[PDB]
Amino acid sequence: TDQQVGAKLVQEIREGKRGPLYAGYFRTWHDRASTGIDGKQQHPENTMAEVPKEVDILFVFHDHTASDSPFWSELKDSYVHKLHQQGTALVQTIGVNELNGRTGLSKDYPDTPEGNKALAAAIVKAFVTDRGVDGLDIDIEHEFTNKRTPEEDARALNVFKEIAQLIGKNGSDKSKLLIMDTTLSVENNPIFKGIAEDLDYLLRQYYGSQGGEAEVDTINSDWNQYQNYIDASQFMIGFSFFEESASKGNLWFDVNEYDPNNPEKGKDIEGTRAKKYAEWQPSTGGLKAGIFSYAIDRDGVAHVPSTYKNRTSTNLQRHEVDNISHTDYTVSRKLKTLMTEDKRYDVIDQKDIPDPALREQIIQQVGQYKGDLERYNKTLVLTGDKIQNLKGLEKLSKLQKLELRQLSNVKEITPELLPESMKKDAELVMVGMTGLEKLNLSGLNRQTLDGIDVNSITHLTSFDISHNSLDLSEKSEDRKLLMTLMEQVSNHQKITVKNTAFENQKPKGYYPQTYDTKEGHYDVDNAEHDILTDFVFGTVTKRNTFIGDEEAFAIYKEGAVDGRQYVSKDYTYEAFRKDYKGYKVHLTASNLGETVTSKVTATTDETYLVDVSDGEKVVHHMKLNIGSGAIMMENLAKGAKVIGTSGDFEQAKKIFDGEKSDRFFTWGQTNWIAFDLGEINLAKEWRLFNAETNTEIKTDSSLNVAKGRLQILKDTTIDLEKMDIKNRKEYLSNDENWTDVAQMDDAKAIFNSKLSNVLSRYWRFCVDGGASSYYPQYTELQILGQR
Ligand SMILES: CC(=O)N[C@@H]1[C@@H](O)[C@H](O[C@@H]2O[C@H](CO[C@H]3O[C@H](CO[C@H]4O[C@H](CO)[C@@H](O)[C@H](O)[C@@H]4O)[C@@H](O)[C@H](O[C@H]4O[C@H](CO)[C@@H](O)[C@H](O)[C@@H]4O)[C@@H]3O)[C@@H](O)[C@H](O[C@H]3O[C@H](CO)[C@@H](O)[C@H](O)[C@@H]3O[C@H]3O[C@H](CO)[C@@H](O)[C@H](O)[C@@H]3O[C@H]3O[C@H](CO)[C@@H](O)[C@H](O)[C@@H]3O)[C@@H]2O)[C@@H](CO)O[C@H]1O
Ligand SMILES: [Ca+2]
Repeated sequence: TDQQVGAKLVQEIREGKRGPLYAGYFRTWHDRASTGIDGKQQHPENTMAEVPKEVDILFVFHDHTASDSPFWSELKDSYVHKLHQQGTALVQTIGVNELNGRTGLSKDYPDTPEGNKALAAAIVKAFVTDRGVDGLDIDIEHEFTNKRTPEEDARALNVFKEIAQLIGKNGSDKSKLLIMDTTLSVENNPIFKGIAEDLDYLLRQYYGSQGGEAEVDTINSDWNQYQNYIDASQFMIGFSFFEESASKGNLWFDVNEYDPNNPEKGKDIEGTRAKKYAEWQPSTGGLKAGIFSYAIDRDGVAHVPSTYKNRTSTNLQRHEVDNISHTDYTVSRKLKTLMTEDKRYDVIDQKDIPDPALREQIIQQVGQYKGDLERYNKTLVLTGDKIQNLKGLEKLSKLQKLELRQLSNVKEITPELLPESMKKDAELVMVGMTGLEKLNLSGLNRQTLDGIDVNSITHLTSFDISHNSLDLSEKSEDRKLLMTLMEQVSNHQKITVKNTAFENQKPKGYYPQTYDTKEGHYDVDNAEHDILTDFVFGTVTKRNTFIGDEEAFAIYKEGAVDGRQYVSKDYTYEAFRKDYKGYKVHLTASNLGETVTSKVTATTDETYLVDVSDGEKVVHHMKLNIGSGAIMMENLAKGAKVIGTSGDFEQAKKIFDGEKSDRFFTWGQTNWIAFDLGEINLAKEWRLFNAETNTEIKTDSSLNVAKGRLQILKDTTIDLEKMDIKNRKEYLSNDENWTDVAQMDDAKAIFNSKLSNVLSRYWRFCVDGGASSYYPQYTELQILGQR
């Protein structure tokens, strides 16, 4: 049956039996059965029926072919049958706009769960079932003119997931392929992230150069992200043949340019980007699935010369290669046979992995091809007692986790049997290694012995963990695990330095995760002190063994097990210690005033709150006292409510929030705000954050308040509510009804000064002049004191 054949073809592609794949997009209006809206033939020269068996998958790419064209029935009743006979599957391509509301059936269904569920089935029926093909391919590119909304992308994802429940590896009809083709990187492809688990293949268009000297920069950096959603065996990259009359912006030069001296040049793949894509392989994950071409009906036509690359719709520079001609798919055939002859697609065999049990588990988890070995960078779990030898494991050079589970018949582990990534902190788990006799991990920079079930290694007769990065200190858990392995060797043999080697360790240094001093003290000694030196200092090992300074490190280096000193002799404190390079110390005085310095001079009784930062996060918080200390003041003005102002009531309110992300100013050089602290307490200092402290708009100091006065209601006897609004405002504007408690006469970025222990429920601050002719601004006002 014609459905059964396609079903078996699709299953063999999805199971990976074709080796590397070659696919091509066939433009429907270049099939000789295609007819336009006027019912006339567009191009008699080519037909999908002549596409050769070297094309594993042929995509139907639609334009200009009219809905009533004979092409559709010719495709369904004729092309599909003949292409199936040779092993070629057919896939229909549609654009994302068919799914997001913008075109086709998408315009006839609501953006609702049941509407999108119904849209997906109508799409599958119209574009897959009714057309007679073997799968669906959704084309998702950047829309330059009219960007797609998040709701448009969210819907296409929902429809795509519903399609994935109808067809594909996770759909009820598994005889159809489900594919995406895209121009979008992971960070710009939210639909890909959501659908990637349901996709058979991802076809990444890479027409034209992709950056760097080998022209594949974007492919490598894209693959570094793509690999987290799909397998390398699902990744196809694409080049374009030369399309007739292509203009600036659609001129890729992926094939060889016209040669008036050689009409066959377009059929020569030497030197072409197409050949490079055939040969390119990802550097992690595995080998790719293959390559594809856009416009396979133009296979073999030489590219228009580089001199034409500036022609446009309105600036035509027609060339002989713009003519339509019959193709015999020579370039497609060459590219496919190049790939299938690539020996990196030879299957892993007895000579890579001698042990057949080891070989089987590797193949099941890393892939079937020799080229997968050195690329696979995930996790390998080896289990069972059938594995006797680990030779060849060293070939998974980028494995990031190796897990040896109950390998009762493995007698030997050596660096030469281990992936190179073991020298770079790859994870190493081994459990139930009851047959292991030699455990050699020397020279691997292992930072701990964690994951090694030393209790089960009941047969150990020698080990060498020397030249690692271990902490074998008294308290270190790796010293304890070492002793178990020395006990295991003892049960079989007299211990010698050689059969229990553990010397020349170089443990790496780390920042302590916390610091002990939560409340420091200095005497009033009139001297400078460094808060980093005294309170936030030192280095730890991976096992959290603290080393405060250089002589603590000199003490550490003499550490020994059974008289053997394990720290390498040439290992220096400066190689181990953390420099505190980016560290900044943030100080809040009892003032509430803030500074950034690690140095304090203990001249008078004071209290700081200390936040130490590493450049990105706070690593430690503590209190520092100098002499008797000093009680932290509160901003008594915080949240005070505004009672009157010559400016805007609502902008006046913002000088009492907590932030400097606002400004208060008026249409002039002077203004005032009167405010009510609500309560009554003792004010000892005041602080004004000037215009240049604005955090929401970079503000120059010419807008600073330069003169001003902070004042108190100088009555205390009156009721504000007794006045009504107009006179209230007028009273509060009258200079006679306030007395100065502080004067300001410098346009400092932050102005702070003391008050003779003022206490007044009611306040008013007056700007009297500015740094310049500009209207003076300030952002925040503080009144600082007790209770
Ligand atoms: C996998 C891949 O590479 N994908 C793309 C690919 O698009 C691009 O190749 C180009 O594709 C163009 C087709 O895309 C446009 O049209 C489709 C079809 O939509 C119609 O049909 C649907 C079917 O149901 C309808 O539902 C739909 O509503 C339309 O009526 C659109 O789907 C498509 O969508 C766009 O927007 C979405 C938004 O999300 C986006 O995802 C898409 O990527 C796309 O941007 C587009 O609107 C195709 O037209 C291009 O070929 C033309 O230029 C070549 C040279 O550059 C030339 O060789 C070729 O023959 C075409 O030239 C004809 O068409 C021009 C535009 O109509 C005319 O100006 C020309 O004069 C010429 O027409 C003449 O000749 C033909 C016969 O040859 C004749 O029939 C005409 O009457 C006339 O005489 C190009 O192949 C690919 C390569 O760059 O990369 C990826 O972007
Ligand atoms: Ca403010």
